[PDB]
Amino acid sequence: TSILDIRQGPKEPFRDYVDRFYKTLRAEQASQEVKNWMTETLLVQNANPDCKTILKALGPGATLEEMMTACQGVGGPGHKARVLAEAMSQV
Amino acid sequence: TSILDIRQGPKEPFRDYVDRFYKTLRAEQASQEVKNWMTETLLVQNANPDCKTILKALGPGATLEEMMTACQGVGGPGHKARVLAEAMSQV
Amino acid sequence: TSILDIRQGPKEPFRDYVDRFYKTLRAEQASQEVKNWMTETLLVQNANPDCKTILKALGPGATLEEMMTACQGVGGPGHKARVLAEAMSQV
Amino acid sequence: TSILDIRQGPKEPFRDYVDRFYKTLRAEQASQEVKNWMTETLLVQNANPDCKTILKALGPGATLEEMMTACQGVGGPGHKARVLAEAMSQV
Amino acid sequence: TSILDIRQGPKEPFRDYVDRFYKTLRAEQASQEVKNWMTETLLVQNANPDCKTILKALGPGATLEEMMTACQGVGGPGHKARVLAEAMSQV
Amino acid sequence: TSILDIRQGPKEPFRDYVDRFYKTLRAEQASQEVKNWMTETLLVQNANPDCKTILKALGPGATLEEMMTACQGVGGPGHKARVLAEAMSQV
Repeated sequence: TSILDIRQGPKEPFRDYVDRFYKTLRAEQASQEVKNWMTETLLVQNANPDCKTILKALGPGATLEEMMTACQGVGGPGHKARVLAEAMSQV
Repeated sequence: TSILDIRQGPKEPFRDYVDRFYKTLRAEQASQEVKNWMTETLLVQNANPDCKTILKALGPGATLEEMMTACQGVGGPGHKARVLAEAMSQV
Repeated sequence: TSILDIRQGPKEPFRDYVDRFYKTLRAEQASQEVKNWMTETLLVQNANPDCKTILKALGPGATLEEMMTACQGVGGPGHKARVLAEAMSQV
Repeated sequence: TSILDIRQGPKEPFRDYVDRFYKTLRAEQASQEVKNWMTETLLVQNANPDCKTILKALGPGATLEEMMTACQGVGGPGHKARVLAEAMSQV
Repeated sequence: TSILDIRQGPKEPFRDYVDRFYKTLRAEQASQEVKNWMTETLLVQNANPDCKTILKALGPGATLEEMMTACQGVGGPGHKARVLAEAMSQV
Repeated sequence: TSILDIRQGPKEPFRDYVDRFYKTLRAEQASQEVKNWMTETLLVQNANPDCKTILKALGPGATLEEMMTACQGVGGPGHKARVLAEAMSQV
């Protein structure tokens, strides 16, 4: 197992994904600074398209609390509904 | 494990979430008053968007019975349907 | 575990819910009469919105056979479809 | 466990349900003739609304092969789609 | 257990179904030729309506590779979508 | 078990499929060059229709990172929505 191989599943909730990411990051043999930079880069890069969209909408400077609270809607009825309606409107 | 990390999954039923929340709260090392305040704040803050919407509509002064009885519709056929129709109407 | 904490899940089939309800009710320390009254009140009170709608439509005087046979449609394709269409008609 | 309590789940496939029905029926203490009559009556009576609709369309005189082969469409994409479209047409 | 009772589930993927079919066929006491004929007849006869539709569209002379590669779309988003749209067009 | 029998499930995420593909590929008795060629041909050939569509759109010269990052949208709300809308537009 490597930190680079941690990718969020398409139907995986964000909290689970970040949990696996941090579990694995606590194991990789690397300096703390490298672990922080890893956090900032990988954590956002390896999310699925929906969560990556929301986080891209948040911009920079957001904490984990803000991100996770922003993403726990994905897959919920309201999210699926809004996304579907927006998709039908686009096409 | 910490009480602050208990967040309701997007597809998780409310009863399960409150079950984990109270199971964990009985373990966190803190005074009884701090545990009650934790209940009031976290329990509502850490729910997913749908349940948070319904509970915000209930307002304050509601008991666990009133909240849970208010939220067990989420994910049910009627709930998903109503949410979908309202979403199509919005866009 | 207490009989008052037995609540039907949003996606839980009715037969399962009544199975848990009676399994738990056979354990609660209470007189037989109190257990019957418990049955009549809780069993209907703690169901989810869809089943509560159907049972409310049945009215009083219905047996468990009539109720369960009335509710095993919930979640089935026909049920979800009919409910969805009615929801679209409402909005 | 009793044969009268075997009911098909709303999302349960037919083959599984008949499997439970025959497994439990093989245990009930009763004469063989009573077990056959049980088969004919309960097996059709305790199915969910969709399968009961299809089997009601088949009528009497059908064997298990004809029924099961008639019902394995339930829940499949084609079934859910057709049912949904017919429901939209009704309303 | 008998080869005649192997039926594809409504939501079962084709690869799994053929896996059970061949696993069981390796157990049934019968000559190799009878097992081949069993393959040709049962394997296609006992599939669910969607897979039976696609395979019927393929016609005869197709190998297992062609069939399985033809059916792995069933249940996928694209399949369910196409089937749903065709269903709405039909009604 | 043989590498030729590794096929992506209809609802299986791509990362899982490639994980099984490489897990099995590390076991098949063959020279390394044959294993690379196996990778290039089978890995893309045995995917389901959606992933095969996206990867076919990518063309040649793409690495595993580009493919996997391209496919983790499959099954996500946005993907299913876009596919559904495009399907309704086609018909």
